[PDB]
Amino acid sequence: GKLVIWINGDKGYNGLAEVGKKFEKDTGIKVTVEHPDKLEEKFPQVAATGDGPDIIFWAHDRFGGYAQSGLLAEITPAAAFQDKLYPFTWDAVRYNGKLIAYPIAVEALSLIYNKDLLPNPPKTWEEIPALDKELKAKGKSALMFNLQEPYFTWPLIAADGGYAFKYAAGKYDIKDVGVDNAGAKAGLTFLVDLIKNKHMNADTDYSIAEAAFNKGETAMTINGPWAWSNIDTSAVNYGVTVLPTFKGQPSKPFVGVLSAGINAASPNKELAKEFLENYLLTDEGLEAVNKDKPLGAVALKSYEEELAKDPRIAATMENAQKGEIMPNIPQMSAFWYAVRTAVINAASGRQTVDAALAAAQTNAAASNINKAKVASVESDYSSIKSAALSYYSDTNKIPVTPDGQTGLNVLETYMESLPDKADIGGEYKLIKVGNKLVLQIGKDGEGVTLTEAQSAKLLSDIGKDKIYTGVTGDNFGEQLKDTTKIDNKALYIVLIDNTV
Ligand SMILES: OC[C@H]1O[C@H](O[C@H]2[C@H](O)[C@@H](O)[C@@H](O)O[C@@H]2CO)[C@H](O)[C@@H](O)[C@@H]1O
Repeated sequence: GKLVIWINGDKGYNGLAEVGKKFEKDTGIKVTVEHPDKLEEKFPQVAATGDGPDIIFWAHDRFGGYAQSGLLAEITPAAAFQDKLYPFTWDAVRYNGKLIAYPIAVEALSLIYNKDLLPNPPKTWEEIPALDKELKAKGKSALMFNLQEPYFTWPLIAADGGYAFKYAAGKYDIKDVGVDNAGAKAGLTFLVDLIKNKHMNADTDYSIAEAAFNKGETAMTINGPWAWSNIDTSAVNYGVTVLPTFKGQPSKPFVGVLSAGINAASPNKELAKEFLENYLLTDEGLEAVNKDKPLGAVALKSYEEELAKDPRIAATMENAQKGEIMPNIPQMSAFWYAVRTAVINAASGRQTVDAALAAAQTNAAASNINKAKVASVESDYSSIKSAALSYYSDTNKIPVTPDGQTGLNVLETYMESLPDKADIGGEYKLIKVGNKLVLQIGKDGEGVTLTEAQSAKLLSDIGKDKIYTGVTGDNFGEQLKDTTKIDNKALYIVLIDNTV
């Protein structure tokens, strides 16, 4: 018997491992705590039937996907243990009538601010620019937070009626997506403008935002309870308060319930159930984790009764109140992928706010991310093909990317938006292969990635004798099949069969 545990790297994995040590001491079973980057993505991908944990910790939104893919063991705690946790926390880990994980703690973002630099934190996003201009004169800045992750930007962007999927009594409608709207356009636009007006950098991420606030260089940050530990160790006298409003609308953070599920592939399901019920989810167990990095509002009633007295904890639940506990359906991964792409695309200037959000609304509504990427590539393909034929028609010349270069700058004056790279991976390029104009996607080592399912859909939607997986001079290699998978390789789609 053994237990490998996964938890994210911003959580108290050191404390959790202490708890691990106790369980080992009493049972002789080794507990290993790991914190691999992007664990919530690696888990269905390892899967987790290989180099995967017996127990996985994440916010509950990821778990419906897991359950649906059959990766999770059904948990069956007795009524007496269920009694120990707040009813609403079990609802976060209910999926299709079954319990599929143990709830641990309630996570909501708050505004964290420096009382010395900013004794009165702004109520509204709208005052951040002026606040920044003034702090800049002091060698400081107003706000830094992790821009790269939509978790952090969603509260602003969804403030005015935003949502992932509609909960019509009594179910989520997976084609009814609430990313795009007037509040989101205005919200996302505000972040882009902060960037353009040098009140924020497009590249600011978790580590950068955190180091800057804890070193007293930025007056405000946006984070969860797990971040308080490191600020305690710093010289900063910080307050934790309500997220700013925007256009009168309160921020609507998506609220996470940190949860521990059990790997369906684990031979150690029962030791895992013992570890979680009788070591972690006790006053001692959660205390050891919380001591390391604060959990937020824990699901355990007895310990939460004490934590609820913390004003930082009250601020958290105030933010959680104004927001919404995430859905846990499989389609959330597509939702987050959608918003992630949209914000980064907008913040860097790769799309307009409107185009970025129109795309997210589309991406979000797709079955899965892989399907979404293929649909996207079809759209690029369709636009480039049209443009290449329009070009060929107006100039009497076959459009081709210049030797030793990439990009479709050629049809630059023939398209609305110029596609740069495929969402399946790989920079776009126009080449000839004999008497054919061909769209090449990527290079060997910097190309596309495809599952069989993606391949099948592409072949069906684009047609036969179009898609090839290699080229030798002026002839084609193997054509794509519905069974082929591709790992980081170039791809080729004919645009014109006949350039006679
Ligand atoms: O940004 C998308 C991301 O949001 C949430 O992830 C949170 C997590 O819940 C927090 O505990 C903390 O680790 O920050 C993460 C954001 O970096 C969702 O749970 C996750 O599924 C989603 O991809």
